[PDB]
Amino acid sequence: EKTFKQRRSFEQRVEDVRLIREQHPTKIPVIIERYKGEKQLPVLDKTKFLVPDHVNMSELIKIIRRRLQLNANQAFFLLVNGHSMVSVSTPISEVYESERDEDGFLYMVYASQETFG
Repeated sequence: EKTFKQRRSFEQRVEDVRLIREQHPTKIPVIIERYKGEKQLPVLDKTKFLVPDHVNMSELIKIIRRRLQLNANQAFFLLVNGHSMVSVSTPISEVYESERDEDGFLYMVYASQETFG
């Protein structure tokens, strides 16, 4: 029930990224959490993801859909910073440039619907 930010101080998160970027300069560190209102999707067993920087959002989606092993008809969306729908053909490197957090991580929430209210 604690989020990644609630479990790891700023200082620790800065450090995770500073280091993982030194060691994997073409990989994007991503935090992927289940939406606090979500009812349909299973929980991932990890939170911190390292994604090659040339993968499109569409490809990350298809990967996480296989990590969650989903029926083809199950809806699945990634909402960058909990709220933004970025184009599925955006390379994850460009999403990282535009939407990274102050700690160096790129944050996303997954949910089974697209529009609330």
